Amino acid sequence: KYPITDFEKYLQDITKVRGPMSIDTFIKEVLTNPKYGYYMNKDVFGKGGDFITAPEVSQLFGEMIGIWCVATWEAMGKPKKLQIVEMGPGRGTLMKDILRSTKVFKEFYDSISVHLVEASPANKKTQKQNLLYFKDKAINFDHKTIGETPNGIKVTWVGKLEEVPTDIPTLFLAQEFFDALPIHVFRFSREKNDWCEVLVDEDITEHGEYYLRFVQSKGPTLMTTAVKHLLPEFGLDGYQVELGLAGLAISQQIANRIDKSGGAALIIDYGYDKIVKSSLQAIRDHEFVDILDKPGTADLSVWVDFQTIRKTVKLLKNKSTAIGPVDQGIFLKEMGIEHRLAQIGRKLDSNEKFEELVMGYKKLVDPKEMGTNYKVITICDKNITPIGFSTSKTYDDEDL
Ligand SMILES: Nc1ncnc2c1ncn2[C@@H]1O[C@H](CSCC[C@H](N)C(=O)O)[C@@H](O)[C@H]1O
Repeated sequence: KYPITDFEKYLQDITKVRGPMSIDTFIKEVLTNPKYGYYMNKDVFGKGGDFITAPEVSQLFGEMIGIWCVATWEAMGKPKKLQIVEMGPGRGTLMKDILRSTKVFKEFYDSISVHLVEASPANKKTQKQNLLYFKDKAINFDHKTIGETPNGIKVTWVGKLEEVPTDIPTLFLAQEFFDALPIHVFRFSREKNDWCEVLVDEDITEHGEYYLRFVQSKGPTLMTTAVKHLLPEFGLDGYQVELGLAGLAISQQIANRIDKSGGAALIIDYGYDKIVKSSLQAIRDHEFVDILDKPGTADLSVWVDFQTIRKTVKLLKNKSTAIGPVDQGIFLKEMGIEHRLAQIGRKLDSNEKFEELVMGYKKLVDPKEMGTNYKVITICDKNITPIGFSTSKTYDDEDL
């Protein structure tokens, strides 16, 4: 029943002055608020720790993504200068594997610089410690936003995608980035015969279980109207959908960058090839808990709607398209992960470590693990056929 947290008073205050906030604003606050945000504040004080993600399972993952970067660079026409952008790099482990594994491709390696987009100073710090070669001391950690890898590759940190240079061919990597973006939640009302938005308000009822509560907008909000052409037209009463508008905006930026200067994006996450009705989850101490249970104290994740991403891109009607999704297992095998598995494994010649390597491979590709839950979609030029998407479906209805 009790008691009220510092963050729940700040969030209850927003609702008093501005009225009930969106799920989007709510998640934006819980994750990215200074000083209460789940990222930046707490669960770090070092290299995170709780980062159990695909790159952290196996160098195999990073190496396959690296082969993809090189193969895609080849299909683009071996541009002399190439940007590699990672959205939400985490510890930097994925990027570290890529830069380690792609060094042998001399021509490729000489054309690349890296741009990491990252909002958390703590994750920024971990990424830099890792990845960077420090030649002299007396580095000012935040003011100097650029550094150099031990192999001389240039890495620049930025807070938003918008700050990355434009008019240079660019690869974009987003791995467990989209599931941490804010979403809006919409619900159909027969009474209004229109969509309403689920909002977060005060809870000052008698038996108010958590201080905050899920309310519903009266009329259709700005956001409902803005996205109405992506919401199902057919609506039973109370029918409810999540939409990651933050991610759609990012998808549009990427699609347009590719349209202007060329490139390709690789978006990897757990999600569905359909609109997602309900997925927003809050985990804490290895248990699922209520989204409104001490907000800030639990990690909020979403399952990614790959379908709306794809449509949203295509709806720009320029040189970019979106191909996918395909299952992570199918993608990784199609990139040659089993060849690398046996190449790396042959070198280990320690049998207990070999089993370690295989188990991480199984986690990545086996359907009962990450193999099917995780999926891959690409944003790219219509003219340049992507690498690793031979199993992608053709969506004849959406292609006009
Ligand atoms: N709105 C936003 N803009 C930029 N970075 C963000 C963001 N929201 C979250 N992030 C960052 O994205 C990452 C999400 S966690 C995923 C980390 C890494 N990809 C891995 O596989 O382990 C974190 O580094 C977090 O700080």
